[PDB]
Order: sequence, then C-alpha cells, then structure tokens
Amino acid sequence: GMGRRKKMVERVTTLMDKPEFIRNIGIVAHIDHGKTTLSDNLLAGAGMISLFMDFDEEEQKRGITIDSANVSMVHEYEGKEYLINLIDTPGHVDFGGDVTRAMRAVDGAVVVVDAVEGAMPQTETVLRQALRENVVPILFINKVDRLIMELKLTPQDMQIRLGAVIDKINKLIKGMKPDSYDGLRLDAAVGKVAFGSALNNWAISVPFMKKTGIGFKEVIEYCMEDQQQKLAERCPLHAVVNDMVIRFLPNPVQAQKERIKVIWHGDKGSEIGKSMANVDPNGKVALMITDISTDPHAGEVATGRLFSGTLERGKEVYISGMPNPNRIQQVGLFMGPERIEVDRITAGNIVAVTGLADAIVGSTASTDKAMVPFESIRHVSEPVVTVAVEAKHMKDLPKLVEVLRQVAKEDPTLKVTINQETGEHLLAGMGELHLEIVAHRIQRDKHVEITTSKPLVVYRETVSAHAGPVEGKSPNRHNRFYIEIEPLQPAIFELVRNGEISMKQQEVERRDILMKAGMSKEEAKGITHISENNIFIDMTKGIQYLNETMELVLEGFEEVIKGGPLSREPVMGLKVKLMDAKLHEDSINRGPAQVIPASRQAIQAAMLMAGATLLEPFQKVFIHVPQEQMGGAMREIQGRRGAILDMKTEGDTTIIEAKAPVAQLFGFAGDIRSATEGRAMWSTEFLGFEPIPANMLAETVMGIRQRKGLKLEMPKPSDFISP
Ligand SMILES: Nc1nc2c(ncn2[C@@H]2O[C@H](COP(=O)(O)OP(=O)(O)CP(=O)(O)O)[C@@H](O)[C@H]2O)c(=O)[nH]1
Ligand SMILES: [Cl-]
Ligand SMILES: [Mg+2]
Repeated sequence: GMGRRKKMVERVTTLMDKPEFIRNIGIVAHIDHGKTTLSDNLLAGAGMISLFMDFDEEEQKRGITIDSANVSMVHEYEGKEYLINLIDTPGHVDFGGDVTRAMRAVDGAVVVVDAVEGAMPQTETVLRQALRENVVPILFINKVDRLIMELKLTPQDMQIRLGAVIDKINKLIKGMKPDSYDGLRLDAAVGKVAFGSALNNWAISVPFMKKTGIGFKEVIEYCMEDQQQKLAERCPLHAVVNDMVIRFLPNPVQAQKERIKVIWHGDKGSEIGKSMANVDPNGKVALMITDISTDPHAGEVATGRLFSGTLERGKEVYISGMPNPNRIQQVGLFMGPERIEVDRITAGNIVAVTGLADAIVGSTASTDKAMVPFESIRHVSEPVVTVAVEAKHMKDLPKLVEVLRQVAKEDPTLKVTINQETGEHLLAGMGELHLEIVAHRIQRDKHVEITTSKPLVVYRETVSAHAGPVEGKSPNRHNRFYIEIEPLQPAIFELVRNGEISMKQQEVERRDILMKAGMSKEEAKGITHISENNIFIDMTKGIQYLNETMELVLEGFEEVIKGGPLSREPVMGLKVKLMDAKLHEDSINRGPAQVIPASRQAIQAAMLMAGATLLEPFQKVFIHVPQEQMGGAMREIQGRRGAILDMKTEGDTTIIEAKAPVAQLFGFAGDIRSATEGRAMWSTEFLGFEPIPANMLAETVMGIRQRKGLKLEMPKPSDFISP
C-alpha cells in the first residue's frame, strides 16, 4: 500500500519540497552488528518493500555489505508524513571509503551496536566520522534477543549490560567533541537510544516502554517462549526506530547550517552561504557530489547532497576545478528501494544526477563558477596494499585501462597507476579484500579477464633531519629556488591529516591554529600550500613575480609528493620552506617547463640531504580469544613482528590489542583460525606509518626499485642538481 511505486512517487515528490519533513540518515556500525537487517526491516516495516538491500551477488554470497546503498522511506509521525533518506553502509574496514562518502551526504546517523560484542573498533571509527561531519548520532542496540536467549540474562543484569554500552558511546562522544557533548549526550530516558532485534522485527525504548505498559521482564518472556513474532506486533521495530529518527535526528533546516561549518570554508553570510543555511530551492545551485556509480541503462550517475537551489533536466552547472558548464540530463531521488527519475529536485535532498561528465567524488557543482568549493572527502586512512593487474587477453588492453580508471573514480580509496607501455598496471587499496572484490567485479561486470600479482605493501618516504638551503635551477638557468626541508611536528601533521587547517581559511583563523600547535609565527604566516600530508611555506618577501610563479613551484612540490626520490613511493610528513628565489623578469623565461623542474629538483635533492628514509604501514589488531587459546593467539601475532599494546581480561576471555606491519599480516585470517581452533574473533584498524629499521633501509629501497624497474643504485643529491 504505502510503498506502492506510484503512491511513493507522489508522496516522495511532495515531501521533497518540504525540508522540515526530510531526514537524511546513515546506518553505521562495526562489521556484522546488523546494519543491513535493520535497514531491510525498517523498509519492510514501513511498507516500502515486501536481505533486499545487499543487491550485489557477492554481498549475498559472502553475507557482507560492499557498497553503500541508498533507499528512502515515508513514515508518519504525530499526524505528518516524513521522508527518511537512508544510506546503509559497509562495516568491513576495507570498504570504509563508502562510509566516509555516505557521511558527507547525511545529517544524522543511526549507530548500531551489538548488545553482545558491545562497542567495537569501528564503532569508534564511524562515530568519529559522523562527529567530524557535524552529523548527529543516535544509538540502536541490536541483537538484544541474543543477549536474552544465549546469556539467559535477568531484567536487572541485561539492563546493567545495556547501560554500559550507552555509557561507553557517551564517553566516546565526550572525548571527540567535549564542547558539544551536552547537546549530543545519549539519554535512554528521553528516547535517543532504542534496543531490540532487527532480525526479529522488534524494538523498545525507555519512553516507549513507559507508554506501552510493557516492561523488560515481558520482553524476556516473549523471547524465552519463542513468541518474538507476537513481541514484534506489540513493539514494531520500524515504529520505534523511525519515531526516534524523526524526534532526534535533524531535518535539513536544522542541520545544513551546522554541516557547512565543517564541510565548507566559505562565509556563511555570503549569498550562497545563506541559501544553503535556509535550504532555499530558489537559491543558486550548490551540490556536493559524494558518489559516482555506473547504471546499466542510464550510464554514469553522480549522487550527492543538494544544499541550495533546484536541479532539472537541461540545467547547467559548473564542476569545481573544471572550465565548462556541464548539463544535467536526468535528476532522480531514491524512493523506497528504487532510484526514480523526477522532473526537478530541490535543496535538502540526496539526489542522483546524470549528465555531469566532469563530476568526480568530492566535486562541487554550482550555478556560479566562482563558488568556493566544498572540502574534499577524505578517508581515515590511505592505500597500504598493492597488486599488479594485467589483461589476460591483448584485445582487452585498452578496455582494461578505461575499467581501472573508472574503478578508482568510483572509489578513491583505490589508487590506479596505468602503464600503457607495458600494460602492467598497479592497483593499490586498503586491504586484500578490497582488491579481491575489485578484481572479481572487473571480470564479472566488465568482462575483462585479468591476472593479479601477490599483494605487497605501499611504503611512504619522509625525511628525518633538516637540510638546506638547497638550490634548484631552471633548465635555462634564469630562475633559482632555495629550499630548506625538515619533518613536520606531530601536532602539525595531525592538523594536516585531519584537515583542521586549510588555505581557504582566513589567514588569522589558520595562523592561530598553527601557533597553538607549536609552529613559530613566521612559519605560520608563511604557509602557502597545505597538501594532504605535507606543507609548503614561503619565507621570502618582496620577490617580484613570485606570487604568479608560486603555482608552478607548488606543481613541482606536488610532483615530488606523488613519488619521492628514494623509491618513487608517496611522500608524507614534509615541511618545505622556500627561503629565497631569483626569477627572470620576462614570463617567457619562467613558464611551467622552466619552473616546475627547478622546484622539483631542489626538493628531491633536499630530501636526500635530510636523511631520507622509508616508513612502513602498521595495523592495530584486536583479537578476542578464550583463555584456552590465548597462547596460540599471542604466538601468532608476535611471530609476525607484532607488539602487544594491551591485554584485557573480561570473564574467561581476553581481548588482545596489538600492532603489526601490514607486510607481516598476509595470511593472518587462516593462521589465527588454526592457531586458536577457530575461537579467535579479530578486527583491525589502521595505525600509521612507522620508520623501518635503519639496517633494512638500503635493502628495502633496492627491493622497491627492483620491483619498479628503476635504476639499481641508491639515489644521491647530484642526480637532481647540477652546477
Ligand atoms: N540474533 C540476531 N541476529 C542478528 C540480528 N540482526 C542481525 N543479525 C545477524 O547478524 C548477521 C549480520 O547481519 P547484517 O544485517 O548483515 O549485519 P551488517 O552490520 O549489515 C554486516 P556488514 O558490516 O558486512 O554490512 C546476520 O547473520 C544477521 O542475521 C538480531 O537482531 N538478532
Ligand atoms: Cl612543523
Ligand atoms: Mg550490511
């Protein structure tokens, strides 16, 4: 009934124009805590369908969510209908990029937590990703049936266990956002927490129990008596959870002004800032592109969040960084399960658009070319595992290049390196599963048979000392650049890594952040380029033509950051300082082909003078094992160059927290299973890049150079600079 496609078309299209009645939400959780069962049962309970959501063949075969999925529901609350745009997100750490992209589109998050496992490593990760986006969280504690049936827990004890979960989530919130904790605090008594069984279609909350005249003792009886279906009639999952969504997650009128504080360095008082804050359909277009996907019938689809304005077929918008207007072909919304085309979409909605040929993940699409773009969408960690990929058949060579480029466009937590001169392309990602799924879907969906090499790690290059000034010279000798280099301080690197500083911020705003983190006032005032992991500082004054030349100097800097001089691995942790410069007065002698090499070579040589070295990625590993198998678990992790960071005993089980190099964790799944007779449960989180041992530098570098087909000799500064 309510979910009839044409009755939902009319109901959604009516609600679409009423931002008060919209809720843009993501469902987020540690792996297997029940996101998709919840999403599926909300859709079913709400009438939108008759697990549906895991559409991909591999998601059903593996019982894992691989891609974010967009659906919507219409839900009545206090005699009014509301449009709930829902994004179900992957739990596995390898697909975390989908969580980060989903979080940019939504204003509220249902954090799902398993009552049995409690808060887990990615519970913290997704909560942090929500709070960094100014997304409001509520809590659904799931699998309460198991808590009741497998632990036979009494009304008072089950309560104590559920309360501990709530307190833990609140502690995480308070630690992440101390200044907004009071507003964000989860209170079971008002109803910001619900508890239930997504699998069995029931849920309760403290206020709902105090009104249904139902107690927790009755819930235990329903489960013990194998009458959970009768419980689902009295305490419907969709009614309790969707009510909580409407009552506690924000509409776009409430949320957009909060979202733009963190996703946009523009002025909230500018014309576009006010239109976005007011969710104005008659403002100019401001569209945040969060996802690129490929449709069988429609072609490429750009999904995103429309903050201001109205979109319709034929309307033209600029794409940030690109010169020409792109023309919308179709616009669509998610209506229950289905992405349906509509005549026009308005601010406040999550939208799907075709025709934006230049759009990428993170693009700003706008009516005015000059609009300040939204911030990039940055994932919590970067690629650490790589394989070589090659077509099995010479007729598929050009197609494989298009396929790999499209794969990385659709998931920028992958990094593709095309080689059209050998065909041995490189694919880097977050983990082995990440790359296994990509390879499978190339063969299945794109019909290109491929080989992949054994996985290897991706290192990072950095420096470990100060060097300079070092002079780089243009090929015509007319232009000179004098560079000093040193490692970033940890607190500064964190600001850069977290995007807390930006060249888009007011100079005063940015410099105060840097100085409070320990940077001197001249370096803070001189910062001119903040890359993803490195900074460039201009210490000069009065050098004529330098401002117009600085973009070329920074291009040379970016070229080095893509692959450092030790082994062509990505560079991180650099503070590069321009101390002096000499420029020819005529622009014909200081164009890109003159200035870019001069900047690049000075930085390359300075790195080799500054104790250049390699960093290797480490994972944090969390191993939950019964006491009987703790010896095998400890031995397995310590045999892989692992170090134990913590051991916590809870009952007759131990939670081991350890760290180990990614390069030492291949085959861990099978080895930890046999070492513990299948009893270990384990998860991971990326820890960071750490310095390789000093007496392994030459051999590590030579091995990388060998793998890449580079010169079999250690680089030296004279390879880059000459008299
Ligand atoms: N007993 C019980 N099992 C549940 C409940 N909710 C989900 N499950 C079970 O947990 C497993 C995972 O459920 P699923 O909904 O796919 O979780 P998910 O968090 O989406 C998995 P991913 O992180 O890969 O996306 C399934 O076997 C499912 O039936 C519940 O309320 N009770
Ligand atoms: Cl610094
Ligand atoms: Mg799922």
